Amino acid sequence: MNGARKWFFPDGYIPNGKRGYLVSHESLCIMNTGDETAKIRITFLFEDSKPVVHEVEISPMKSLHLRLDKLGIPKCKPYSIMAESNVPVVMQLSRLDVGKNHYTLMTTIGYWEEGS
Amino acid sequence: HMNGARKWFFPDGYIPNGKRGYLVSHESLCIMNTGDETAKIRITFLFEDSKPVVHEVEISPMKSLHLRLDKLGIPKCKPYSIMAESNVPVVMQLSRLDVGKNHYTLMTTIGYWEEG
Amino acid sequence: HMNGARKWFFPDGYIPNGKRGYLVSHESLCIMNTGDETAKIRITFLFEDSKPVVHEVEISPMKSLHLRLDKLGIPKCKPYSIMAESNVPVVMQLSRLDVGKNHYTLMTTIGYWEEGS
Amino acid sequence: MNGARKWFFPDGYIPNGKRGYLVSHESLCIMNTGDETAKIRITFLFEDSKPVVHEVEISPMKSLHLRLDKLGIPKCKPYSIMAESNVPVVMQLSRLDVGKNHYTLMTTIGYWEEGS
Ligand SMILES: [Cl-]
Ligand SMILES: [Cl-]
Ligand SMILES: [Mg+2]
Ligand SMILES: [Mg+2]
Ligand SMILES: [Mg+2]
Ligand SMILES: [Mg+2]
Repeated sequence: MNGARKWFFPDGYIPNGKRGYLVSHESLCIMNTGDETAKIRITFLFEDSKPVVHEVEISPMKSLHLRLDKLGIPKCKPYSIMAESNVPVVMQLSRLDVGKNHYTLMTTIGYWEEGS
Repeated sequence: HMNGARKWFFPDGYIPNGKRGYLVSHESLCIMNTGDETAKIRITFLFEDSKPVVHEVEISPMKSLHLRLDKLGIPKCKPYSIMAESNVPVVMQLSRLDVGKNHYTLMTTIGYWEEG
Repeated sequence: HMNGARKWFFPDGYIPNGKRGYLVSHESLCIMNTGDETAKIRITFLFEDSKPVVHEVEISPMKSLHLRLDKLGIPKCKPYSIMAESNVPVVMQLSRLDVGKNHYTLMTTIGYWEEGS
Repeated sequence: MNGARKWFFPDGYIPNGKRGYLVSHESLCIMNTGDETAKIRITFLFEDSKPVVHEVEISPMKSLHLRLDKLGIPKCKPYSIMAESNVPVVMQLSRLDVGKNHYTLMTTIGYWEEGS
């Protein structure tokens, strides 16, 4: 099976703090253990705005740590993620919240469905 | 057709009382609804030696909702657990921000799900 | 229809030894019972080079229980894993607070479940 | 049998910071509640490099907190993990990111498949 075709992450938020050259961010980590390249449609849902959809690809037997703070998503704006792939993959979302006086990480494997 | 589950569970609930400037410790129950109908969600809070308390919230179609649990009248520094039941499938994640004059940390997890 | 699963697993267990003020480093095995019957839970601790240690707890209907694992006689700073078995479906989450004079951090995860997906 | 034969962790990364005896690392925690020793093949996937595979064993009714920073994996290089066992097991991945001025933990149970 090598994963699932749909992944969901309800708690999305790009903090705006930084420390030196290290900036707060979220990384949507995706892995493809299959033999086919994965085309993934990433839908971002907001609290009072319409959805925004991005697209990425990940080659066979490769990892991809996608920096969500580089997609034009407004910083400090709550959102949720729905990712749909044409082939099974596995995803995990991690957040780094840093500032002059703080530095913390949090992570979770996502909720999955479709060819689990 | 639809994505998610109707029931979500989060055993580790706790609202810290620490404050850091204008920032206050809290927990955010993040919910996403990828469906076409508004989700009506009943959130039940279970305690260790007190009876349950139930709240209600709604999330519009294709929207995200980061619910601040520290704004519901739940006693601070009181362990609890959460059972959330929706009329339509949704996805949930619970995150906690514990902050104080000398600390700042985050933790999160996708919840356990049922019926979806 | 009951909610939860009868078996829960948490591979990363560890009780840190630091403290700060009123707080001490610890792990909290949080369990919830949304059913109509009391849950009798057998908690097994597995170690890397030692034999298992088993504890027992009970949780009444529609109640929460945040079990402090640092108060069970488990050696501090000794890696372990947890297998929990309940007579009725429940839901569990494990969280760790690692604190000291110069650090304070939390981590958590819903556990892996079996028999009641 | 308790557990699953395949486990996946998309967000792998070994930080390079240290603080005294403390060294940043990731611990792949595995538990075997079965009666037979588990032979586990751990595959590491990278963003622009080929996979690297390691092997470990875990005795019956034992825990194993595997230090991933002791396997020759380049530090500060994103990767993902796929672990395959001949018998059912359960896995969790935790990261300690520590330095002169920070100390933080994050963790998640992994995505699983081929499990009872
Ligand atoms: Cl975490
Ligand atoms: Cl998690
Ligand atoms: Mg922290
Ligand atoms: Mg954390
Ligand atoms: Mg910290
Ligand atoms: Mg987590």
